[PDB]
Amino acid sequence: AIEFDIQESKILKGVYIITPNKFRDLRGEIWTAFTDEYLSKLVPDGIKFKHDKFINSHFNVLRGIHGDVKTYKLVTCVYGEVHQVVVDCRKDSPTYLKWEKFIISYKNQQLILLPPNMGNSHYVSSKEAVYYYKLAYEGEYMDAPDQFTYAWNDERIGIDWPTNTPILSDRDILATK
Amino acid sequence: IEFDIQESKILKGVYIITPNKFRDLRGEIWTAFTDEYLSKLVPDGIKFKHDKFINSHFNVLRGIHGDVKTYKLVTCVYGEVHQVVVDCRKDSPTYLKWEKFIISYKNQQLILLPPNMGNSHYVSSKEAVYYYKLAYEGEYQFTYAWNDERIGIDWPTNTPILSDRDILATK
Repeated sequence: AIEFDIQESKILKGVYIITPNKFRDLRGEIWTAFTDEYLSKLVPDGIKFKHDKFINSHFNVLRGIHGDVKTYKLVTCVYGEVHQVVVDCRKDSPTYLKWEKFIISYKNQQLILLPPNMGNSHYVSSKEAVYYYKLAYEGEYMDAPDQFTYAWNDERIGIDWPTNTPILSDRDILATK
Repeated sequence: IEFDIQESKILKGVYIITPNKFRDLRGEIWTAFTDEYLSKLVPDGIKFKHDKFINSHFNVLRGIHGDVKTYKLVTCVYGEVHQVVVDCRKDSPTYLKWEKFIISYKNQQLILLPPNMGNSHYVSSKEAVYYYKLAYEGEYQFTYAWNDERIGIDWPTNTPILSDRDILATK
C-alpha cells in the first residue's frame, strides 16, 4: 500500500510536508518516496519531476542557501539526520525572508516540497547523511552561477542553526563576504 | 550532468550506469537520474514513475523478485550491497544466468534491469540504503529462491536474514 499524507506548512504558503507510510520489520524498512500518480499534482500541469540528486555529507556540513526562479524541489534525508531549512525568498510574500526548519531523520521519513524562489539549505547533524532530492522545472537545468545564494547566517534571515562554525562550500563562504 | 552507460557483458539489455560525481572533503554530490539522459534506455511510452528506498541491516538478503512489466533502476546510496541480477526471460539464451555488482555508496553505480529479470541484493555493510526507480506502462510477479541451485548465485553467506516470502520460495 502506497500512501502519502500531504500538509501545507502553516507559516510558509506553498511549502508542503509529505509523509509516506513505511513498512517496518526485523529486516529494516521499505517506503515509497514518490509516485507520479500521487505527487505530480504538487506542481503545475506541464512541469515534471525530471532529476534525482543525492548529497552525501559529513557531520557539521551546511549547504545553502540556494534557489532560483524555476526549480521546484522535493527534499528529504534517506540516511542520517539533517536540519532542513526553507527560506521564503519571494519578494511579494508576507513571509519574505522568514524560514521554517524541519529536522528530517531517515527513521522518521518526511519530504518537503519547495516551490521556486525559495531558499533551500540543510545542516548535517548525524555523523554522515544522505540527502535526496527531486527537481521539477521547465526547460534547461538552472546552473549554480544562475542561481541565487544567501549567506547561511545572513542577519536578515536569522536562521537558528545548531552551530556557529559549520563546514561550508566556497560558494556558501563567498555569500558570507 | 553526465552518465557513462555500458551494456553488461553477460546479460543482454542490462546496463551499468556510472554518473559523474563531484567529490571533496565536504562530501559527494551526484545526479542519479535525468529524464533527458536515461529515458532513452527504455522504450517509448514507458516512464519512471516510482522512487523507492529499502533500508536494511547487515546480512539481510532480499530476492529474487521480478515481474513481466517493470523496468528497474537500482543502486545503493549508503553502505554496500551485493546486487545480483538474474535473467528470468524464458526466451533468452542466458535464461537463469546471473551477474553480481558490489555496489558501494562510495562508488556510485546504477543497474538498469528490463522486465522479467530477477532483482536481489545482500547487505554486506552494517546498514544499507537501497534506492530504486520503477518504470512501467499503465497502473502499478514471481519469486526464485535466493539459493536456487539452477541459478547458483555466489552469495557471501549461507545464513542470510530472509523475509517470509523469500523463505517460502526456498521450500
